[PDB]
Amino acid sequence: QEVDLTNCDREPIHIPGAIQPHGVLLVLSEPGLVLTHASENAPAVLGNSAEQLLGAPLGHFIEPSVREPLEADLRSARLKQLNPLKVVWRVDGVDRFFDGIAHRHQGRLILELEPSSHREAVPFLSFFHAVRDGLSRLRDARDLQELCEAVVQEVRGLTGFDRAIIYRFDAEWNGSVIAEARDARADPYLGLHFPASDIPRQARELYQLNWLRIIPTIDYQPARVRALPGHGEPLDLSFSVLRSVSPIHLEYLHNMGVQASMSISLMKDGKLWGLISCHQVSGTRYVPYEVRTACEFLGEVMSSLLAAKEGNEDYDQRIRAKSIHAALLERMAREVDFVSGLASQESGLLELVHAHGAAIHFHGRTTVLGQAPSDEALTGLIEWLGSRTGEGVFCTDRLAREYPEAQAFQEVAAGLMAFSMSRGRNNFVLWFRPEAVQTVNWSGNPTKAVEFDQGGPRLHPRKSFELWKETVRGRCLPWKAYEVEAASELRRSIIDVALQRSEEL
Amino acid sequence: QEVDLTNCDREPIHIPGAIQPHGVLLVLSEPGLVLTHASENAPAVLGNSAEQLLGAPLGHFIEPSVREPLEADLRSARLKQLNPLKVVWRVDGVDRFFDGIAHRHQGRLILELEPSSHREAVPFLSFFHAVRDGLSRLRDARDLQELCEAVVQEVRGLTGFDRAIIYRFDAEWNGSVIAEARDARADPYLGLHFPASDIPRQARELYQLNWLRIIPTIDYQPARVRALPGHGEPLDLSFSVLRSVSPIHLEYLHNMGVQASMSISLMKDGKLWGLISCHQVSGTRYVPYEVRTACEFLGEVMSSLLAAKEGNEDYDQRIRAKSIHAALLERMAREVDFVSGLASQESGLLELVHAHGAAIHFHGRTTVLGQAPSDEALTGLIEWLGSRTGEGVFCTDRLAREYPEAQAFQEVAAGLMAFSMSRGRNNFVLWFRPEAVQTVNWSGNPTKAVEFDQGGPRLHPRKSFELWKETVRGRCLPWKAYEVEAASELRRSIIDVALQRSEEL
Ligand SMILES: */C=C/C1=C(C)C(=O)N/C1=C\c1[nH]c(Cc2[nH]c(/C=C3\NC(=O)C(C=C)=C3C)c(C)c2CCC(=O)O)c(CCC(=O)O)c1C
Ligand SMILES: */C=C/C1=C(C)C(=O)N/C1=C\c1[nH]c(Cc2[nH]c(/C=C3\NC(=O)C(C=C)=C3C)c(C)c2CCC(=O)O)c(CCC(=O)O)c1C
Repeated sequence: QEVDLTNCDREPIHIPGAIQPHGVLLVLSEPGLVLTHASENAPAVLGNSAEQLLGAPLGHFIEPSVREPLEADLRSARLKQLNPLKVVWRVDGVDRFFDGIAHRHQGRLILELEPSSHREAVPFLSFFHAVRDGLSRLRDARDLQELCEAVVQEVRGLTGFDRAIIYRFDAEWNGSVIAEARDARADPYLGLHFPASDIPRQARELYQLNWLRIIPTIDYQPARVRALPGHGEPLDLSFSVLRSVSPIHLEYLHNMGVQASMSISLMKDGKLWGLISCHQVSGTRYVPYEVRTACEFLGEVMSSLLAAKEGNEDYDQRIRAKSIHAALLERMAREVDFVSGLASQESGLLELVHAHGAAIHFHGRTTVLGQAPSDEALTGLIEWLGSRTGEGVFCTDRLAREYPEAQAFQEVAAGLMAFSMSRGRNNFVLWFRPEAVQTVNWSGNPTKAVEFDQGGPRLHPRKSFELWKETVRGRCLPWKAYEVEAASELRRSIIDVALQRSEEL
Repeated sequence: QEVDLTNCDREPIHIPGAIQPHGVLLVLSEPGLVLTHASENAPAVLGNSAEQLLGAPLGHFIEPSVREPLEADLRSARLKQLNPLKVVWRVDGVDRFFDGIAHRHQGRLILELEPSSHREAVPFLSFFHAVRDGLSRLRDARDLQELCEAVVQEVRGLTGFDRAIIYRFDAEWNGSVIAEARDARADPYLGLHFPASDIPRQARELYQLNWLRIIPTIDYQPARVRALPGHGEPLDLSFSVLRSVSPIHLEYLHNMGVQASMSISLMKDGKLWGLISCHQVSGTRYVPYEVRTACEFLGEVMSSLLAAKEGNEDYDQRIRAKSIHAALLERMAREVDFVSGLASQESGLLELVHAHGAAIHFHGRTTVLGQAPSDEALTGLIEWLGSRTGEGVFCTDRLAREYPEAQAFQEVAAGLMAFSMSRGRNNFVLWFRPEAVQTVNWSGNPTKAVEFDQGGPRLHPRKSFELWKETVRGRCLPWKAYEVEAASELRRSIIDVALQRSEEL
């Protein structure tokens, strides 16, 4: 299987067929630039019913002097750079001014107008210091905490959001507010863990594609998108600025007491690393696209810089383990029975991967070594490995997640790292580890992270986001990066001296 | 001792006591205030002569509303996130505006003032957009050829230089132009190679620490950094931006017919990996600090991607290899004599590293697969001890370097990929490659450059930079690092079946 979706992961956030009403979404034909769809809030904002617009060339509605550069651009395929377009819409004799945001996706050409007349507006002065200084600050960050610390201060500053945090995912996609800047109005979340389920899978993948979103108000009545016939196929809105969002997330922000929000994907290695996340606790926030893409730009600068600073590292040990490996290989090098010459090095063996126990099943015939008793349970643990995969270095910090019968044992208070000495898969090498107790602070009860309706099958978000002390058990400490290099390394040398043994008949 | 300094690794280019004069170098006491050094070209740039300037405190000549934030700024511990400084100079009744570039080095505070051109909204918005878009273009580079191409186009875009190239060092600290964007009317340096003696060691070392230098004109007059008595210790000007470059280099640049110069260090692994080099072939090039460090920032991001994008090189042959190797992994199952399992798909085994000969020496008996040396291949097969495998893959394109008897057969094997199968080192796979004649475009006879004055004991650069072919004998076509990879992978996979086979009989 492997994944293994829950109820939340089954929603299609991408094709709601409705948008946020504060500005208009059109799709143009190519090469006609003819309005094929138009969202029904068109009069409200533009001056025309959808009726009037469906099936006209676009140049009909544009003030004749700015017709040329706009067409010339829309037809460019260098588009995402050209944004934001200047659009002037002329009803009767009156001119309205919008920012055009255009993109092509799944064969359509979408254009979204946001009013740039009646504005929030950002004094260029501090727009200038944010992207000019901001860049310099980030680049001068000494460690991972200073980078985070700078990016939330700069973004907040440029946007005047009440709260703006850094949320960092973990290996199961649980969250964690590892940096924060705010105005004493908002309750500090620095520290709180959130469940994986707050940002479900169909979201998280969308967000790896579209690195920026903004909800200026949770209170709107979505605008349906009209078409003219032939195109009742639900239009794909993955890259719409104005796409309407899942209403249980509107309800979630409502249970969180935030009135507008905005976030930005952080990427390390083209998988979602974290989020910059911004809340207005009270009052809508209509942030102009320029200031959006300025903030978006500052996440891309952090993203492109995480690998440097989060490489504050630990390259020692690594040199230590590289030197424990040198000794062990030497022992086996020299006994004619290396299994018995490996476990004769209980220290170097235990200390290669930082384990508190270890085991060697070889031609029979278990020999245990450190502090991990099992024995009558170790037999279950072994043959369990041989069955369906366990090749190469298995590795888990919660052996009840895979082998649910380890909860019965010491648990990952004997945590596993293992592999087979050969491909025939009959001789293994194990590794066990104590428990990491660790009381963890949640935002609300995790186990009631989803509440249900009447009477109804319908999912609502939780109500309390108050702190909630959980003590997590089975999980041990993580198997760090190098610790799993030195397993395959030791695997590769167990194979060499074994190969040289038999070459010696 | 490693390096090994010819005649140029002496001249202390870091204490010339003179500056490129288009700006003013200052040295301020601390706590704040009061100047002890002043470049003599003070009055050209700034009104006042360096004798009115010497001894007085800075804020005396600064417009008053500007004077507190500035001395609050020149104290801050970390001024690198501050540059450029808003310095407003009030000579007579007029204000003149300068970029201030601040830095502390060897207990001394330096302030160099370039002239500033006042930042306006519309042109900044385009500058921001271009750093923002050139940045993603680096991120999205598939391979190193792409990553480089991006860099020089973007740097050029932002700067208006005639040429930007990417200059890569080899093992001897020689050079080669490996990517190039340029206005076409100026001569094309792509492909060229330059002797290790245009950038002597103390210059490479200096650029290892300071990553950006700009010579906006090569014909200029070095304003001397004058001072106050008691403060005559030579001025450590390494982290200066005005620091007058060493004179022989300026002859290098006139003689190269280049009028303005800019360069940026790239780092891979803390060693100096290459540069991004920039040239104005007719005209000057004064590039404001902001635009300047925004290219250095692209230089950081470039270096931080060297290793990833390069591993993705040949991302079509890698597939092939993976596929041929898949093929050999299994034809070594149908036959219990896995050796002939390789020798059947010898058309394979040879295309796996694009070798035209091979040799398998297994249990004392050897078999030969392509054009190979005489059956006294018992040569290299015995020849090795230090390096030699140990394990794993050994690899050359000058076998008659390490193992001189190969001069005999260097027309059927002047290169050699070989590894040893067992820790015993009785078993080897060997791959051969013939001598390839190979022609190497230098930039005018590289045996020169090491040139003297009259000859008086002064140093002088070359004179003709014209395409000087070298013809490199005794070598084979270089081994692609994905070929060594394929050979490494193959070796470990032969070991797994040499184990599995013996173990199970
Ligand atoms: C059954 C599913 C859901 C439950 C239960 C729930 O509580 N939310 C569910 C679905 C859901 N969430 C989102 C989008 C989303 N979620 C978050 C979560 C957080 N915001 C924060 O500030 C913090 C902690 C500091 C967390 C953990 C965010 C940021 C987002 C992005 C939207 C935004 O920034 O406003 C979706 C997708 C909505 C969409 O249309 O894209 C869904 C279905
Ligand atoms: C006797 C020593 C020298 C000889 C001979 C010579 O030719 N130069 C010598 C000394 C020297 N050079 C530099 C600075 C420098 N040199 C280069 C070389 C190149 N620029 C190019 O475009 C290419 C190829 C196309 C080459 C090979 C560079 C790039 C630099 C860096 C400065 C810059 O780019 O403008 C120094 C140090 C000068 C200083 O004062 O900082 C010295 C001592």
